[PDB]
Amino acid sequence: AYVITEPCIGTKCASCVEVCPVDCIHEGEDQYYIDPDVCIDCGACEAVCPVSAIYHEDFVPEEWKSYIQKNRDFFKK
Ligand code: SF4
Ligand code: SF4
Repeated sequence: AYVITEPCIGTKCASCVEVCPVDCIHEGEDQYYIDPDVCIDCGACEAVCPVSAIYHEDFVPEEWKSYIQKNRDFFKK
């Protein structure tokens, strides 16, 4: 699954929204949060993010693997 990280934070972004096949893009008020566990491993949202920052959970660096955990955790609650 593909997940947001850090160069995405920025008080009410709107791009990775009405594109996701399975509507698994959720706000953490400031920024969107992808449920990796609902995301069907596509590549649309990244291509849409006008920064290029959404990477595979595996690919996101260990420093930022914290966000993969957070993204997981958000909805596993
Ligand atoms: S488009 Fe990019 S910057 Fe915006 S919320 Fe999504 S991932 Fe974050
Ligand atoms: S990669 Fe696709 S399925 Fe996954 S969150 Fe992004 S748009 Fe949705």
